[PDB]
Amino acid sequence: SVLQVLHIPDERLRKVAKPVEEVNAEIQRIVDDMFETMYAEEGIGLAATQVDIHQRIIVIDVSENRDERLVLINPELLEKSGETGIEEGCLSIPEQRALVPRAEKVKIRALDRDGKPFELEADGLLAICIQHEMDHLVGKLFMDYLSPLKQQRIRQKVEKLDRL
Ligand SMILES: CCCC[C@H](CN(O)C=O)C(=O)N[C@H](C(=O)N(C)C)C(C)(C)C
Ligand code: NI
Repeated sequence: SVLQVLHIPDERLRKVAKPVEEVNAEIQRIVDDMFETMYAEEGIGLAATQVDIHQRIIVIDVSENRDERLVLINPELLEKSGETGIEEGCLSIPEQRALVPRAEKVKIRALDRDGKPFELEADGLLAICIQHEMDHLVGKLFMDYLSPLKQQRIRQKVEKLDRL
């Protein structure tokens, strides 16, 4: 199923997710719906928070042909380094994009869709995305890195869209 994606300024977006207690069928369905939703929404990543599910779950596909599925359950940032930034966009902040500072490289530990633990070292688009998603899990948005002026503006643009 395709789930509804919240938009700012829904305060549900500022909630802090809990850790998945056990990777089971219920969890795997959530994972499956999140992939469907992400591809439907044309995003390269999605955090459970965005669909009103407050558990540490993230799905990713940064692939060019959109055929590389990546699931991060209960992810942990192990090491990080460098600084970088692109013009990021968010499914929760429709049509707004901005450069935000990010580590250039990251190393994380997580559980896969089968609840199997794995380690991954990433860089380029993949690392920034991973960072974007993990921030969601702690109720943080990209616009938070910006100026109040810029923040107000983004907010206004979003409310007008959602109005139409
Ligand atoms: C850095 C990863 C950005 C993740 C978001 C989705 N979302 O909000 C997840 O929480 C996304 O797919 N943005 C696109 C994007 O910014 N790219 C640079 C591909 C679009 C704005 C194109 C959808
Ligand atoms: Ni986002």
